[PDB]
Amino acid sequence: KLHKEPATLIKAIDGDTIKVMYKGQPMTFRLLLVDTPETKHPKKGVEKYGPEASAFTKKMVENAKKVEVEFDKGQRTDKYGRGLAYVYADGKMVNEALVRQGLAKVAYVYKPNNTHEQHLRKSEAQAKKEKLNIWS
Repeated sequence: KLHKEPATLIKAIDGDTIKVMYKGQPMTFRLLLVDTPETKHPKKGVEKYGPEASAFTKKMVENAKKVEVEFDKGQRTDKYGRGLAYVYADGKMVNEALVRQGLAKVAYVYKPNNTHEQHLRKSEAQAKKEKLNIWS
């Protein structure tokens, strides 16, 4: 069973990446299962809806009373030292909010870090149907 652990927001970095204090140490977290358009894309730089996805993640985490992180069943860090987690702001999953708003696509998925995959897929299908943002 996954469980939520508290974290304290330091800085929102991009639509898909936030820096937090976790267990008394600053740590970067990459949001599991979502791909946002980036403003800090390695080759490309600033993509369309990049600034909007970024502002959405920022406002959601900055205005929250409680930020929590939830690790999945598999690897907890990627090759860059980033935590891989579902992030919650006052009980609402940020990863899902992004997908629901048409500001992220569901990523290519890596077993066993796929626990909320079907939940996210359902939100993406609704955003497609409503033709939001990325899907407009």
